[PDB]
Order: sequence, then structure tokens, then C-alpha cells
Amino acid sequence: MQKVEVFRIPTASPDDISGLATLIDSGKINPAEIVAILGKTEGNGCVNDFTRGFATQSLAMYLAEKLGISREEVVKKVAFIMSGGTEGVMTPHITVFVRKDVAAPPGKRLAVGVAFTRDFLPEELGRMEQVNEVARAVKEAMKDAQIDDPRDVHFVQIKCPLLTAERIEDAKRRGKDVVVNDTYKSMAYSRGASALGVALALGEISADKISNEAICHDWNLYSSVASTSAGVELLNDEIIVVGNSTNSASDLVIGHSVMKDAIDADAVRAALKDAGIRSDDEMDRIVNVLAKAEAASSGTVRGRRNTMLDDSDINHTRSARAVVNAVIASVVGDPMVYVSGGAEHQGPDGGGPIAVIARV
Amino acid sequence: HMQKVEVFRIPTASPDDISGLATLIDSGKINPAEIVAILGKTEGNGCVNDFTRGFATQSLAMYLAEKLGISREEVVKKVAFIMSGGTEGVMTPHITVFVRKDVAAPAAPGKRLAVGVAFTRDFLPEELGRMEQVNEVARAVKEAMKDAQIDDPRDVHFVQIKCPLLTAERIEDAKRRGKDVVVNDTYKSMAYSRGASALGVALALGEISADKISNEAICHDWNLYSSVASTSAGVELLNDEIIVVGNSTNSASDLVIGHSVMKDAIDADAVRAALKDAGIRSDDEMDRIVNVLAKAEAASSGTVRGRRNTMLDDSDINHTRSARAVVNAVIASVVGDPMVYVSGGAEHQGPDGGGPIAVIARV
Amino acid sequence: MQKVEVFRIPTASPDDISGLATLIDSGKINPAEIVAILGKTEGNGCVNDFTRGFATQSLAMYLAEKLGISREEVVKKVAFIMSGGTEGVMTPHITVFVRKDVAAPAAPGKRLAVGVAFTRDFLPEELGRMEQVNEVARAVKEAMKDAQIDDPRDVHFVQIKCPLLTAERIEDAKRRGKDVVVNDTYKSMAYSRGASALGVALALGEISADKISNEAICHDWNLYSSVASTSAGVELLNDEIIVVGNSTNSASDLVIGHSVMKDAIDADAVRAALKDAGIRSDDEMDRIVNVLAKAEAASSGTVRGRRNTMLDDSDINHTRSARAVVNAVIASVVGDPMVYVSGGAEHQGPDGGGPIAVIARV
Amino acid sequence: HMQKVEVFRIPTASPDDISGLATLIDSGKINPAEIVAILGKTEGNGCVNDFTRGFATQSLAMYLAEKLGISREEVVKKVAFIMSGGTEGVMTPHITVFVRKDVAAPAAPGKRLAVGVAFTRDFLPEELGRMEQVNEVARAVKEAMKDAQIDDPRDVHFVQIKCPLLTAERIEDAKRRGKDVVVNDTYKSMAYSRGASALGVALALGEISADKISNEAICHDWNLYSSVASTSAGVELLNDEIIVVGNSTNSASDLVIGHSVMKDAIDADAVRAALKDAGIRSDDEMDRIVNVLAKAEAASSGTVRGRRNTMLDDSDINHTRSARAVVNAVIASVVGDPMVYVSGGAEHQGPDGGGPIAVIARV
Ligand SMILES: [Ca+2]
Ligand SMILES: [Ca+2]
Ligand SMILES: [Ca+2]
Ligand SMILES: [Ca+2]
Repeated sequence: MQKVEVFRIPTASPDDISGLATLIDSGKINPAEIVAILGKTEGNGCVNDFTRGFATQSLAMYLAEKLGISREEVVKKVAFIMSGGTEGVMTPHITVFVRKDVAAPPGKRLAVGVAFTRDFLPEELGRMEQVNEVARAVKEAMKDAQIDDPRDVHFVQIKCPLLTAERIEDAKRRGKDVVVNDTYKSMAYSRGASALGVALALGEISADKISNEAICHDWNLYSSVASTSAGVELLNDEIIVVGNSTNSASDLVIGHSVMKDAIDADAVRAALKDAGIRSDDEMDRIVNVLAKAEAASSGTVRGRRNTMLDDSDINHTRSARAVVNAVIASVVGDPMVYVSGGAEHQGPDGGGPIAVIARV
Repeated sequence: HMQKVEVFRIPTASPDDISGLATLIDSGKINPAEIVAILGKTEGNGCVNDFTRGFATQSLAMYLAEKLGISREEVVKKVAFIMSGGTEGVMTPHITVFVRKDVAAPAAPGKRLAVGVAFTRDFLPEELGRMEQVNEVARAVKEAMKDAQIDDPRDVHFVQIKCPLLTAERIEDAKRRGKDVVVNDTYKSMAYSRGASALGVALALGEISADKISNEAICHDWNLYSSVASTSAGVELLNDEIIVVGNSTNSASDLVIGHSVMKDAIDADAVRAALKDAGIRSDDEMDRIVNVLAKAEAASSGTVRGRRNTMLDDSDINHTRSARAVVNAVIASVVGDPMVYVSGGAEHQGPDGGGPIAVIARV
Repeated sequence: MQKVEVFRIPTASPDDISGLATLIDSGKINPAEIVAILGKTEGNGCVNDFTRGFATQSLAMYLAEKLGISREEVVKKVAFIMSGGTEGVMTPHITVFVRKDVAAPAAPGKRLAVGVAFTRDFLPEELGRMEQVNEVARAVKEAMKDAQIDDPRDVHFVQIKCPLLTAERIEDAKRRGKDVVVNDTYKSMAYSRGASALGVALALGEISADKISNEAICHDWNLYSSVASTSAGVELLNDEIIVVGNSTNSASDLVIGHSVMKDAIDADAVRAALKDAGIRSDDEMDRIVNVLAKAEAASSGTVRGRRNTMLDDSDINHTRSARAVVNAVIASVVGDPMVYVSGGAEHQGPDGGGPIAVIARV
Repeated sequence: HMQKVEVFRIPTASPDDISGLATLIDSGKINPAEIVAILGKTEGNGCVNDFTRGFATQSLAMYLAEKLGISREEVVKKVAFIMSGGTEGVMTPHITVFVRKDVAAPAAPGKRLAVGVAFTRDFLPEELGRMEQVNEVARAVKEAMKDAQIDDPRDVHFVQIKCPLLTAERIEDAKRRGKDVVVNDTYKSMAYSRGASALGVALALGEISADKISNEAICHDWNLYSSVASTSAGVELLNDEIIVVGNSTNSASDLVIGHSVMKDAIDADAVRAALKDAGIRSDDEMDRIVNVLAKAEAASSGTVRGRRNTMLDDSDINHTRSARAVVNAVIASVVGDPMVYVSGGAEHQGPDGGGPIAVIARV
């Protein structure tokens, strides 16, 4: 039997491992059983965010020394997905996923799987090469989680690469053309291609509907559970599949809904209910809320104009994260929840998936 | 005669967009001679170097001057123009136009919306954030209450103020004249102007006694605050402009105002309390909203309900910008509409980390 | 006979008309003879910069009341080109171009001449495409005639204001069944600037028409003008053109010269521009009326092989950084940060560089 | 006691890039045991929430610990790590590595490059920007002068310091402990830490007499400044780290250091004067530059040579970011290379609006 435990840990800085160390030193976490850490780090969440790599380096160092292995082996063994940007009231934190085998005694309970893709050349980001390799890795992660029914996947969290000026120019020197000649926009193509990879692997969209031309163009194509995030600190995709399976002894469950837009508090309440939280009094059973946020391509929300796509000072994914975190925070009474910005092919245009991990 | 207040919340396409107001004037719904105040959300950064505020006022004053056949200077002496910059997150730029009609009709039964306007003298740079600004604002708030025909401060539900700030040029001029300003920082000067102005509201309304207010308490003693003050700072003016909004027995308005106080930036309960205080008791009655007006800020503790955030540590985005995005998103999620008024920096306006929130609603 | 006088006026804010009013009230400027005003306004110089429109509105309202005509007529008569972004030490200011008819003879040789022309408004789906290139080229030739300049070699600076795309305008284009050149408001500024600059190069013979296509715009950096200076704004829907050069039929006591900065730190090009304008030593720097230059981040992400972060910085857009850098370089050569520097130099000088002109007293 | 200093300016591809240093170590050009200090330009925002500084130090400490077979803790006690954030404009990220070893050499002709290092104790938040930091820094500067074998302060040409700052959480902790900090503003706290640290340099070197320094003068009396101090603040440390750079008769280095003082942000003449003071007398000798190190800042007057700028009014971009872009561009245009060290915020470092500038050059 598979047992998943999940710990939401406040952090004081990107390199703060003290909260995790406390759980390890007390015996609550066996570090050998950590399979994934999903972080909100307090950089800008865009191209030049180095808090993501700083956080991964610090955690890999700490765990490597606790486990007596190399940092390189830790990163091959544990998924480190650091989502930058803690705008508004969003509280920096890490979510640690622990998976234990115990033979013990109902229904379906939380299950997790992890998979990594190969490194991508710069000219492969945002194109079918990334779509198809991610799709394979998602199936790989589903099996690792022992989930056979794609309907039982409630959240697929991915970290994916981006283009820097340096990588674009290197591609230029090698005679290769990149999907887009813009560092910030490259994040959208990488996020969206990865998300279409989830939809492809999960059967949400048929392969004949996906092409290079549809990536970041056909917003009718999206996954209802995909959550993708981009960073300078890696060259491949890291996959975490989270769902429920009948062969689990976890005392946790995951549910989800889809925010129709950035202010869709109803979808937050629907996600809570799908995870078994039916009243405000049961709010303390939340382990974490995980959601995608984005600026709608129309430049409006419910017929009302906003400046997210016109604001040259603050990039739109920063604003979307602040908004959606505030909406969730106002429903659950806690701003320490995971919100990642840029939801290309993840929920509808201007919306995004939202999942809740809760105590049973 | 009898006062009837009508309020129009008008979407804008840019700071200088007067088209929505012009449509209401051209259709006969607004007599421009009866406009008494315009409260705007303009899409600049809402901080020191926000010129969308002055651009919006200039555009409105030009337009109204030409419609009325008077000079822009006379319009500005007659009509309050309070432009609150910063439309972060999903917050929708718009203006709220306050029209006051004299009508030979009976007052409505009970108390209905009433509005009053008053302007203070200009302040010297060295007076911002100090008792001179507190006491002059308090005097003007009482004048605006009289203008609104509100004698009981308990019937005042929102006092909206525009106040000045310090630029580097004004600080340096003060230094040459041998004067010390309250703070040698342009962005922080907004907080002192906002806070002194808010304490002036609290003093005028009896929310705080005069003996508790001193220069040393301004922007320091957060136990002192008004539950209805809403203050906003700008480079585009040198005085304080005051709009008092409340209810009066001597009003024929088909509108009312209610309010509550957000205890913190994510206090959706306070939004629902303000709606209820304005007579909106269910989600179906939210179509009676004319506007929601709220103050937002980063708490001095650097936390919300024990959870850290970076608003006070973020050197890229100033904290009033972040607070506005948050509180607008919270309100928008309750009412289903991000076109509501949210202003940042709530010194002495509600508790530390919170702020007053009012609702103007149709009866 | 034409005489051009040029006044560089410090401003205290985008709406500050006091310095211009002082020159009018002192008798130094007849407002009826103003033909163009080129401003540096202290907004962010990107998409959501409303200081540009605030400055034009304030200047048009002031001049309309001084002249006893409508604001609409002022805007039809006078070019208002407000370049946002005053980063670093760059000092906000306006440069006012006055053109007088004089009976004096022709000054021996060539002296400053200015011409102005406007294009029609463009639909959003036209920005960054050949329609903008070709309409700009037509207007540049008209402005050359207005300036009485027949030889393109005597054109030393072609300053343009051009439109941009906002989310709402993109949505309008979509609603009308049209696709825009790019679905990014900030990037739309580059396409508008670049198409406009290629229009200058076409009109002046710097590039042949058969080399220009929609695909080349903002892609083939071998195609550029050595005198074009283009600037984009939400506050207008057309292109406004100011051609500045020298003409034999000018009685101006000023001349214009120029060079091309090869990169953002090319102080040699600043000195070369000064020398081309007759300023041969540091002591003659007092003859400067203004220096006008284009600045940009190179697509390579480097300057002389050294990496910089301008194209990777998600907090500060690259045209803001380039303006701060090039203004500082010029300021250090001429001893004055109140010079005109505009960012985003697509097809204006080489990739990573831009034209630089000097207006100087003879 | 003859000492030889070698200095290596190394381009970096990211804050954590150690590859250039590893190349010099692997080729035998640098014995890692002889590294005494690393001075970095890291590509974060250079303000409060810049974590590239700590990322760079952590990466360098890890790498050196593994190369030397010691713990990271010992590396940090052994090697000064001063990471100056902010690579605005064309400023190129890089590190400058200082190697120092004893050598059996004869007396050099004249004086040659010398370096000394010293660390202060950790400071309480309430000690930053006050005499406790001034006096402790002065003590450490004198210690570093001894480490460098420089007895005459006129032979000190650059004193580079990393110092702490205040975050919201540290301010709130101080408040909970009943303590008042020098300023209740995270960004402004950097200026007080930088300025107090610079005054400590001036005190140690005899540039200013002790009786002129008090808490009230810190960040207020701009007549008081050091001509060689260069201070930089960061969240990643709680003490001050000091690198003294000068020339000594007891040096066998093939390098020298010279300096001047930029009177304002566009003072290219001072750049050429610093080059000349380092023995570089013509453009043809420019290839002898190892690095140029300079301080930059926005003048409190809000102007440069009487011309207004917006650095102190700009609520979007903090003034130290703008000053760094400007001064780096000025230097780059003189020397033809933007990979030079420029640090922003020059409180008590050169005049108001200016700052020291040093050149390390091959003989
Ligand atoms: Ca989506
Ligand atoms: Ca408050
Ligand atoms: Ca160019
Ligand atoms: Ca200084």
C-alpha cells in the first residue's frame, strides 16, 4: 500500500530549510521518503528569477548531507519544482510530498508520481518535441503513482525551461530558429506546450488536434488539471502527477475544480467541496490549495477592462498571481497557498485549474 | 430646496477619457452644472510619479468648462476632482460622478444619500504630516458635513480626501528656505499626508479626542484611526479636497450609503457587512450596487493572519500597489465586478493592515 | 526665405508650459511660427505612458489660447512628438522648432531647415507592416519638400512619432476579423518603430524597396536608416514626421550634423556627431542647442562581447535601460544630461546602435 | 614580510556561475588556498529583495569548500565574500578574485598593490546606521590596514565593505523587543547601513575627526565623507566585511591601485584621473586595467549640474538602480568595457551625488 504525507512549510527566505529540518529532526519526515518539493519562492517569477535555483540548491545541499549522497543524486531522486513570484499577500512556503510503503487498511486516497523528461535544445521549446516528450513523461508519472484512470488525476504540476537572450543567440549561431525571440514570451510557449503534453497524455485532447501552430494560439485546447511553471534553472521538464487511487492508505485526498476567471471564488469553493471540505468549519483540514492564474487575452474580466496586458512596469503573470492568491486567501482565510501564473492551455483563457489537498 | 444626489459609476478607456460622462450629459441624465465631485481610479502607478491623476482632472475640467461656458479655473474651484491612481490586478479604471440636484420635491422617508464638499487652504511642504494639516482637514470636514446637511457624525459613512505629497524638488526647496519636512523621502511623504488627513477626519467626527493627537503620534500610534476616512495623495494638488458621503433626513436621493471596516486585506466578511449596511442582503440584490469604495494597505507587521508576505520588502513594486491589487481582487470576488474603488495606504484609516469600506446602493 | 530657431526648454512636469510661455511673453518666440515640439516626458516611455499625451494636451491648450484658435487646429498645424522615458540622469525638456519667413538673403552654404508632415491614421492591424512603411515614406518626402531639402544627403535626422497596440485595440482588430502583427503591446512598439524607420530609409534611398517586406520588418537588421529616430505612443493613431537637415535656401544661424553610434557606449560617435555639426573642441560645446539620439539593447545580449541583462530583465523593460545608458554616455561627453535620447532603435542604425544628431549654433 | 597580490576579473553567466574561477584553478593560475576575497557584481536588483547576492556567496563557498577539503563554514570565516547586487544598463556580471600569498622577494621599486581583510561582529538591527556600527567598522578597517601592511592612510585607495540591512520582519522583531531602529523603512535602512559604514572608514583613516560624527550626522551631514569608502548592503549578512585595497612598500605585486573621486554621476574626468593615478596615461595603456571600482548615487538635490532628473521621484525604479546604470555607462564609455564594478548608494562616500572610483592596473 502507498501512503502519501504532505507538509506545507512556511519559509523565511528562498534558502530557508529550517522548517523542513525541524520535521526531519523530530522524526515526522524520513528524508529518504521525500519524492517531491513544490515551492513558492519570493523572486519575481519571470525570466530573471534566481530564487528558484537558490531554493533548489539549498534544499539539495541540505538533503544530500542528511542522506549521505551527492547533490546530483538528490536532484535525480526528488522533484524540485520552484514556482517564483509571491506577489500581493502570497506567503512563501514549500510543500513536501512524502511517500511511504505500509501494508495496512478504503476508497481512493492521495497518490503521487514523478517523472523527468530529457533536456531540450532551445529550438525545441514550445513545439511538438516538448509536447510529445512531456506526454510520455506524464504517463510515466501516472504509473509511478499507480493511477490507471486518467479521471483520477486531479493535478499535474510541471517545471519547464525558458529562453534567455544567451540561449537564443547561441541557437542563432548554430543556425536554428527558436519558437519566439522574446525571453518572457518563451515562458508562455514552454508552459503551454508542456500543458498540452499533459492534455495529450491524459486523453483530454486527441493528438490530431495538436500542432506547432496551435501552441499558444487555440485556447479551446486546454487541460483541466495541468499546472506548468517555467524557470531558467533547468533544461528539461519535471513532472508531478497527483491524484487518488484505490491502492492507497493515505489519510489525505485531493479534489479540484477550474476557475472560470481570476475572481471565480465559486470554483475555489467547488474545489474545497470536491476534496471533502463542505463548510467553513472544515477549513482547517486544508493541507494546501494549488491553482493556476493568468491574465485573459481579451484584456477584461467579466466585461471590465484591466491593465495587466498594457502595464509595461509589472508583467502580467505577477499581477495574475496576486489576484488569484487574494481570491483564494479570502475564501480559506490563509494566503499561504500555491498560485502559479501563466495558464496557457490550463483551464480556459483567463482561468486555471485549482486543486485542494485536505485531511480526511 | 431639497437635495437629491445621483451617483454614476462610469468605465474609462484611459485617464483622459471623458466619453462616458459626455454620453450621460448628452442624453440629459446629468446636468453638468449640478456635478459636485468626481472620484476617479486612474491607471498610473498611484505613487509619486503618477501623472494620470492630473491628466484626468485636466481633461475633465477642460470638458466641463467648455460644456458650461466657464473657465477651467472656475470648474476646479467648484467641483472636487479626486483622482486615485493605481489600477493594479484586475481593478478597472473608472470615475464616480456625484451629482447634486436642488429639487422642489419632498424628502424621502428616512435617511438617504447626501454629499458635501470642502477644500482646505494650500499647505506649505513643511506642514504635511503635521498638526497644521490635521487641524485644517478637521475644519474642512465639518464644513463639508454642513454642506451635506448631515449634523450627526454617525450618519457619515465615507470621507474621501485628496491630499498633497513631497517631491524631491519641494523637499530641496524647503531645505533652501531653512525648513525641515516631516520626512526626507517622496514615497513616505504620501503616508504622512494620508495619515494626518485621516486623523483630521477622526478629529472632526469625534472618533478620537484632540488630546490624543500630536505630531509624534502621526504615522506612529495605529490605535488612533477613523472608521470612515479614505485618503489619497498626489503631486497634482497643494491642498486637501474633501468629499463627505453619508445619509440625511433632508435628502430625496434614491440611494443610501453603508460601510464597515476591513480588519485586514483578506476580510471578505467586512465586504459583506458593508453591503448589508447599505441594504444589500443577498447576492441577488447586488445589482443595486452603485460602487464599492475601500482602503487597502500592507500591515506594518509584514504579515497577514500570521503569514509572511513581501509587500514591505519588495524593492521592485511599492506596497500600496500590491495592497490595491489584493483588496480589489477580494472585493471583486464577493461582488462579481472588479470595477470598484480601491485606494492604497490606510494610515489611521481602519486598523493597521485594514481600512474602511463603503457601499453606495440603490434603495 | 526660411529661418529656423530652436529652443531647448527644461520642464518641471509633463504639463509644464511655463518655460515656453516665458519665451513667448519675452518676445523671443512668436507662437504662430512654431512648427514642431519634440519632448522628453517623464513617464515610463513604454505602453502605459500617459505623460506623452498629457504634455501634448497641455501644449495644445496653451498655444490654442495664445493664438485664439481651437486645440484641434493647433494639432493639425504643429507636430507634437513626445518621447517618454527620462531614466537615469536624463532631464525632461522640450525642444521647440520655430520657422520664420525672412527677406534676408541665403547664408553662404547650408543652414538648418525643418519640415513637417503627417500620415493618415492607421488601423491596428496595419502597424508593423508595409502599409505603415509606405505611408511613412510618402510623408517623409512631403516633409523634405516642406523643408526645402532636395538632396537626401542633407537630411541629418528624421524624428517620428508612431502608434502602438493596446489589448483593447487588439480586441477591436479581432472583432473586425483582423490579425495584428504581434499580440504583445510592448513588442508592438518595436514593430511600429521599425516599420516607420524603414519608411524613412525607403524615402531617403538608404534601402531599395525590393529588399523590404513584412517578413523583414524587425528581423533583417542589415536594413536600416542612418538618420531615422522613431518613437511610439498610445496618444496618437498616425505617424508624425519632422525632417531636420540643412538647405541652401535657409537663413538659419544653426546647422545640424550627425553620426551613428555603433553601440550603446560609442562615445566616439558622439564626438563625431559634434564635429559634423561644427563643434571641433570641448570649448565649443557651448554652441550645442540639443543632441538627439537613438539607443537600444542589442539582440545579441552583449556589448563588445560583454553580457548584460537588458533583454532578460523582467522588472525593467529594455528600452528604459538603453535610454539611461546612452543619455549617460552623451551627458559625459557634452557635460549636460538635458539631451534627447529615445529607446528602441529597430532599423535605426545597426543592431544595438542608433543615429545621433547635433543641432549647433554656427 | 613580502606579500604578492594577484587579481582576476572573471565574467559570470549567472549568480551561481563558478566556471571561470574553476578554469583558473584547474590550470594552476590560482591556488584556491590563497584566495582572500571575492568582490562580485550579481544580477539581482541590488536592493532589499536581492537573493542573487546570497546565491552567489553560497555557490562560491560550496565550490571552494570542496576544492579545499574544508567546510563551507570555515571558507566563510576565511574568505571575504562581498556580493554587490544590481547589474543595470550594460553593466556586465562578474567577480573579482583577490589572491594573496607571502613570497620570498626583494624590495619592489616603489609601492605595489596590497590587500587586507577584516570582519566585524554581527550587529543588532537597532545598531545599524548608528555609532555602534561606525565605531566597530572603524576598528575593523584599522585591522584590515594592518593585514594589508599599510600604515599610512594616504596609501589606502579603496575600502570595500558589505554591510547589513533591515527587513520588515527584523523591524517587527526589534519592535517586539522594545527597540527602535534608525528608520522604519527597509530600503532606506540600506542607506543608513552604507553611510554609517562609510563614516567608519573615514574615522579609521583620519579623513574625519571623531568629534564631528554622531547619530544625528549620519545620512544628514553630507560635508562628512570618505574619499575611498565603497559600501554595499545585503540581506545575506548581519555583520560588516571589509576589504582594504592600497599600495605598500612590502608588496611584490605586479599591480598597483589608484583612485579619484567622481564629483557627480557624469564626471568622466574623474574616471581618467583614476586611470592616470593607476599609471594608465593614454588610451593605448588601457589594456592594463584589471578592474575599475566605483560608487554611484542620486544627489539629494534631485539634479545633476543644475538639471533635474527623476531618480528620487520614480516610484517604479529605485534610485540606486538608476545611479548604477548611469555611472557604469560613463565608465564603460571611457574604458571601452562595461564589465566594471559599480555600486549604488554613496552616503558619506565622496560628495553628495558623487563617489570614489579606483582602478587596479598592471604595472
Ligand atoms: Ca488558462
Ligand atoms: Ca489602516
Ligand atoms: Ca539600431
Ligand atoms: Ca556620495
